[PDB]
Amino acid sequence: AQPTASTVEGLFKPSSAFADRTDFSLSSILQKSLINRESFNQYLAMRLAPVLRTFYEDNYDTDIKERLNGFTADTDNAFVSQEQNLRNQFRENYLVHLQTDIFDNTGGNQAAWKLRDVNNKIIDDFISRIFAKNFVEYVQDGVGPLTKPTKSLIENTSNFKNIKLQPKFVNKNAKLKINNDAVYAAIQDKLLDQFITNENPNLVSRVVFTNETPVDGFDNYFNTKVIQSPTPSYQFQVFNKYNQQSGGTKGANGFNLLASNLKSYKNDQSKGIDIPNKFSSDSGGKLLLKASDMFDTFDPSFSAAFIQGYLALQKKSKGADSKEVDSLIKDKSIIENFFVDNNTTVHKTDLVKIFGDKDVFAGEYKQQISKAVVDLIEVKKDSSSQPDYILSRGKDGIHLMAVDGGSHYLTESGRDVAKQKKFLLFRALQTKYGLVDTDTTYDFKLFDEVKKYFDTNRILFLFEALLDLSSDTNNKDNFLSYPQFKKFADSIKSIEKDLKELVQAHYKQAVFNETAVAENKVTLKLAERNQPFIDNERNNQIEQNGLAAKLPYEQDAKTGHYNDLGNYYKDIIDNVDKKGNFSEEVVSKLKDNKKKVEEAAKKHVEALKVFTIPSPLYSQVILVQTKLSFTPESTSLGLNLALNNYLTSTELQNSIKLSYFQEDEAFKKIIDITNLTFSQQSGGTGGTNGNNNLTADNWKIFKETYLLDLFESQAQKSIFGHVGIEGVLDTLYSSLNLEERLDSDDVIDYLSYLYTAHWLLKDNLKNYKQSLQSKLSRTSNAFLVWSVDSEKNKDNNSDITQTEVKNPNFVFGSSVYDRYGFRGIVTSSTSGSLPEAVSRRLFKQFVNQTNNAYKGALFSFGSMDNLKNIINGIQTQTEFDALYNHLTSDLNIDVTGVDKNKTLTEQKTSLTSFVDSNFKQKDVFSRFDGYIGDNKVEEKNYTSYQFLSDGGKYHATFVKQVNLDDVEKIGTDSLKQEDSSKDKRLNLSLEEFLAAIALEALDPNNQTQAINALISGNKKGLVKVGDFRIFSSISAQWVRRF
Repeated sequence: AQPTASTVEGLFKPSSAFADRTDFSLSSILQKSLINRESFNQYLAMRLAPVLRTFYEDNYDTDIKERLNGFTADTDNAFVSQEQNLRNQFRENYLVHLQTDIFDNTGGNQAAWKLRDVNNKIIDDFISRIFAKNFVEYVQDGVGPLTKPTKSLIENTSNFKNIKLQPKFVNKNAKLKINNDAVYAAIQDKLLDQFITNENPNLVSRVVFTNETPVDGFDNYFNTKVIQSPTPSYQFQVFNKYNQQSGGTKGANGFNLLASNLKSYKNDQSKGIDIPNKFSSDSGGKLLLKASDMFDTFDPSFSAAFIQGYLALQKKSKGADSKEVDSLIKDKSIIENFFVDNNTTVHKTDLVKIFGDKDVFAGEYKQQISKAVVDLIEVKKDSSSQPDYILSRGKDGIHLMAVDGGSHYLTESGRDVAKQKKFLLFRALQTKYGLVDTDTTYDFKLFDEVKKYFDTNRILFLFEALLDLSSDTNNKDNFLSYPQFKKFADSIKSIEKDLKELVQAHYKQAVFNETAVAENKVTLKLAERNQPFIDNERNNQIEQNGLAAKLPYEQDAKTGHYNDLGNYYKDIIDNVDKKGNFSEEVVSKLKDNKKKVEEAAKKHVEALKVFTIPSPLYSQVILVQTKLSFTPESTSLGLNLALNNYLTSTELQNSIKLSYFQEDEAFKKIIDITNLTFSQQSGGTGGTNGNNNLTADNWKIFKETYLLDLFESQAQKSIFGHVGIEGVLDTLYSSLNLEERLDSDDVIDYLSYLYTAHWLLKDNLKNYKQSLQSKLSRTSNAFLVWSVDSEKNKDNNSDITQTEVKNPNFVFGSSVYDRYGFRGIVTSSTSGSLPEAVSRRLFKQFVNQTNNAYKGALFSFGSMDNLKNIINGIQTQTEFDALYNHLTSDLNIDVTGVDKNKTLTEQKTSLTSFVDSNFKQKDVFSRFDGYIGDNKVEEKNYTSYQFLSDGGKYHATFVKQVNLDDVEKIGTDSLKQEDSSKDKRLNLSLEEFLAAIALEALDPNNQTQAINALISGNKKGLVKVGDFRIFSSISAQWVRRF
């Protein structure tokens, strides 16, 4: 089957270089690919599974020996099937697509496919068999591990040292068929420790008393006249009071059976805390609150309360009240514990002051709630002791939680990961032999949890575990010293000097990435939980809150981060740092490790001596190769796979777009693209001369406008802190880690906006003039509007349009507890951002029926003869219809003698005659620069301005008039700092003009035009690409084939 010539001519032609820039060379593209997490893991698979091939090779078991032969046979059969189906599908040109859509993604060779699928099969099998057995044991000396250790033997802190995750019949000095378990128990105890290290997986024994529908009746608690038809939930939380007659063990009865003897559920020998299942409404028991999905799989009020207990052990918990076990309110309902004293810290929801002079509660709630209200309190055995039990109410009722072993492996110095691993191994041993108490059930499988967390990094984590295994030369009891695994442990030894410098950094940064991702969920989900209690206050439904209480956790005004809740993850990044506020520490140690990955990847690619192999027949990729590696073929294919992932990735596309910015010398004079810092600092480097004459602060306002446009699109706007907005904006900017991520969408969009802002600023605003001309019109007034919403209407003459509206629409939380308004040049056709009230007052009700009220109405024409030159310019009937309606229904100018029945000539003739005979010079053509509301006044006379009124709300609006008589007048002298040149920029100041230009730059049409200018205005032309994976990845608007 000779392939047809059409596809052969039409297929991509591989070249010597991937692209034609100084950052797209082999030594740079391979380094960047090895820094890409997904690409790096695709490489590590091919550099890690050759290590695990040796274990299958020297293994005693006949089955494991035959696994390699079976994998090769299955690979041959799969190749036969692939060839058969490709032939039956493509016929004439099947070989071309066999090399194109299969081999290129695989390594570019027939044997490349077999070295991919076999090398993945063996690593998958080795991954499965690590966790195929349970090895948590209490090891006795001279008889081996006891088949069933006794309860009193293992439930001791001093006896934790004997729970070491060791196999049963493994002898170092013997060739045992099942000696391979000595491998897994060594790797598992490594992987498990990673699980103990990164996830910080504390166990919590918790009891939840679900929300109770009150048989007493909600009217007793929450009156219907204010709260109609309550439903059992957090906001209306009620439990039937404790009665001794009914023989119940849940609700207040369960809380009485529980809190009376609360001190007796901590097994002080084991330091663990075990609370009975029957005392909880659900199945009850213990849950694993690891760092990753504890704010995902469970309620935020639950996970955050567990964190509060976590730091309560470590004397780091803040904001919560403390009361002893004996002080618990068990006779009354449970909620009475939370009505804490108000007289004079602890963050208490004083609902008496919150609801003001409105009756929201009734009966016992009204009498109690005076007395503040909280959500979480700390209950402890003794006044001198530290809080071991935490009581908090969430979505599904009130939970009493206690971390078990917290006094053991969590102290003021931080988390003790060795003790934590020992304690969780003790719990896993408890579950292994059914040695738990009869009144509790262990829904706790540590091996399943470590397997599920480790399976995310199925390649990096296993490789790092092996490296740390071979990094411990002082421990002679590992499987490395077993003569059965002498060469296998040598294979792990042949990968330290080569890759470990890179893999340690990659692991230490990926774990930090996951830790930052998980700790972002803290401030994300706490805000999500607090969202309805802000919605209620927004909708004037504050009374719906009822029993809603603010959590004790403090937030950062300057950062928008929960510091104490971040300590739970700081106790992770302080552990992965030693391997080999949390916000500041992680932001420092992510860049200090990203530079380490840069260095390690560059050294690894250097030491590999990478050269480009010529591509095979019908190939469309630029493959690479190496020879300075322990297994040259697998390392070459690993680099091939890492490249196949990076070239198709959006990181390389954003790198190409980054290079297009690199080329533009005009833009690079004002920015430092790699540094993402505005250039020229502050001085005379190019200052002052034409061609975008402005400072570097003059670009900070463009950046701030971009940040505000991004902030307005945020799903939640309180995850970034609060007061004003100049701080929240830089916090949002930091949150993007743009300088740490130069090959992201978040940076190409930022730079696209920045060159949109410059492409309106260059050539003496040659494109800003065009945008304004195509936006403005002569028959419609245009304004620069500073419109603020005043919920209250009016020397006590402070301007309210220049006073910052902190927390507008309650966007930075709630106020009661814990020159602005600019819209740019807004016209009638584009008045979406303006409120309908002010937009109608400007572009449809300029001169209301209630003098200077006509000033600026026909300023859209600017001069006397201008509207005369436009009225006779009408050719058709509808053209005059629009003008007449605008002059009457919009510009409210009285018309005399006009007739609809007139012909085309007389139609315009009557209007021209009446315009001339009515305006034979009321400052109608003057420029209106002042306040518009219920009345109209100038800027100077703010003492006589009536705010616009609409639907009970008020608006304060400043408008500066803009016509085409100043759109054309912006030119070379438009960016000068001088005040006398303000007429050269729409009679604006420089800052106002640049803010308007930035708002114009946010236009998608402006950005598209400026980006096409960037690509077309390239000194070297469009970037060429020699690899198809770089051509298909990014659109032809940026890259061209050779």
